[PDB]
Amino acid sequence: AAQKISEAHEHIAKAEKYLKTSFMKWKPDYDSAASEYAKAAVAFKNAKQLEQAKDAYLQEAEAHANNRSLFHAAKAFEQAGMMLKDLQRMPEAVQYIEKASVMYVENGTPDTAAMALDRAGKLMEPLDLSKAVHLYQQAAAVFENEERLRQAAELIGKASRLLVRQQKFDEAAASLQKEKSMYKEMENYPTCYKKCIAQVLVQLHRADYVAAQKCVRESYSIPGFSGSEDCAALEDLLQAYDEQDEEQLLRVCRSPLVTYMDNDYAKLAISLKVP
Repeated sequence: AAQKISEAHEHIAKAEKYLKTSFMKWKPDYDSAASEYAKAAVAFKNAKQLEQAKDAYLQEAEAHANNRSLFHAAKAFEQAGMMLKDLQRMPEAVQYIEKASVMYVENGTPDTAAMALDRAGKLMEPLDLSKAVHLYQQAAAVFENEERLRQAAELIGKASRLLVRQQKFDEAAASLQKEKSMYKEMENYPTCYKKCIAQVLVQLHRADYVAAQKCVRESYSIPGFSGSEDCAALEDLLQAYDEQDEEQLLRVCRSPLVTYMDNDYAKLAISLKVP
């Protein structure tokens, strides 16, 4: 109860004393200040004073960074963010989760940087899709740098899907081309075909039938594409759009190949009409 708020202040006081400096001790005691800020934070949190818990975690982060302790600074920034989420102020957490990720790569633990960015992306989805797409791209860049290519592609996938949901189809197209190259490099051909489905859905949605047909043409040189169901289905779709056959276009857009796509593409297929 009130016991805990009392303790939190005692801890901030001790923190401040540790940072105080003297001719006999001429460098603040950053390590001990950090411990105390951590303890203030935990106390405020238990007392349900979330905003105060968050400010204490920021002090702890500062203290750790000042003590060259990058992993622990990062951990503390993440805790401040999670206080902000818990307060229904997730937008305000972003800056701190980003600061943490910089500290995580600086430290030689880039996986952790990419997961903090992924995690934040997902929590930003209900709030601002653009920023969510941005975090996911940031996560992908990190994964790419430490050469984790499955991981980076997966994240670009998330951004592709959300750009479709946002109806930024130009961007969605660029994102899907990038995905497709990555899976092509990794030689994951079955997944390339699916990207081609999505690429065509997007282009038909822009009513850019030429671009749509170009994706299919380009994909013929991806091994195993010409003889796949995926390609058969896209050829039927294009044919139907070209001949303006509504029955066929609706049928294809509602076949399992297409409706089992990720939700954002399946929907985009649902809404497609003959020109």
